[PDB]
Amino acid sequence: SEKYAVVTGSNKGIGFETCKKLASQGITVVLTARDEKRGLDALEKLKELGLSGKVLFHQLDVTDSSSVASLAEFVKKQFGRLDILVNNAGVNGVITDDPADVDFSKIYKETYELAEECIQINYFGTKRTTDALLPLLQLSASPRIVNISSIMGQLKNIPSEWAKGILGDASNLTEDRLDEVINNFLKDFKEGSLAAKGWPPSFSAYIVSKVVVNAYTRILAKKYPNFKINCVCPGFAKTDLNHGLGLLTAEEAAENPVKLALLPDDGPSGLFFDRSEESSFE
Ligand SMILES: NC(=O)c1ccc[n+]([C@@H]2O[C@H](COP(=O)([O-])OP(=O)(O)OC[C@H]3O[C@@H](n4cnc5c(N)ncnc54)[C@H](OP(=O)(O)O)[C@@H]3O)[C@@H](O)[C@H]2O)c1
Repeated sequence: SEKYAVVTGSNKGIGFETCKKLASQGITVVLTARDEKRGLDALEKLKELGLSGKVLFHQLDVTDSSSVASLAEFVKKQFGRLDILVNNAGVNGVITDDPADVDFSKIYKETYELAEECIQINYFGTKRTTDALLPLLQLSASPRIVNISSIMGQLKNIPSEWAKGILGDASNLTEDRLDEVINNFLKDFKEGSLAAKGWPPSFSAYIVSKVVVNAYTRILAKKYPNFKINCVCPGFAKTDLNHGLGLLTAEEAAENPVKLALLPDDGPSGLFFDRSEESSFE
């Protein structure tokens, strides 16, 4: 009867709002955060809303194997299974550094270290968390995995014909092939050859991370036909990711992953959604 969810990176932003919506529907939700204080503060806010679903907190840093293992063991002990995983934790890989004359071209700085970390959080963190929780999801009557992506994850944002050839060939997609794409991107980043090798010149790591997350979503969906495993652009949302800029509120944006978490049992899998609408991987 009761259903269980984990949302990664849910002390704030879209993740927080996703926890709220799931708990409002009666789902037992584990809010997670890499920082304990931020996570406990967020839990307190959710407790104040008197939602039907129980809310719990557990620490989680998706880049830390010990942290991931501890979360998995907690879920195993508390629930014995998991029904929903939302892979929401993510970063943009940049740091901030006449009105018509105002030039913003240098305000966002990108470094190799930030690129590497962005890929580690957005992609390897999603993979690590999913791997750890998969045995528990396998015990659900209707498991769901929702990977939060971006419209910038469409293949058309990567000029490289080499990269698109691998990333777009669904029938031959493997985790090892995704590693080859990542490795080459990072090598090219470090060498200073992004333009020459057909990588996006700006928000480079973020875009690559999201294209790869979309491809990873397809791999998973094929391996686990009883699961609903979908990826979703939640929309351009006013969160700290964009330093407060956006068109949607975080609450409005969270509607989109929540719908994918709460699909009917005969619902789709292996698809990309732009907000509420099915969209192309291309
Ligand atoms: N807002 C948008 O316009 C937009 C558009 C498309 C997609 N998205 C995606 O939506 C997701 C949520 O982003 P948001 O807009 O809500 O941004 P946000 O407000 O910056 O929230 C990011 C969340 O991820 C957490 N996080 C970062 N690194 C982590 C790690 N290593 N382990 C665990 N958690 C970590 C953050 O924790 P801390 O508080 O500790 O940093 C925070 O809770 C991301 O995947 C993002 O790519 C957002």
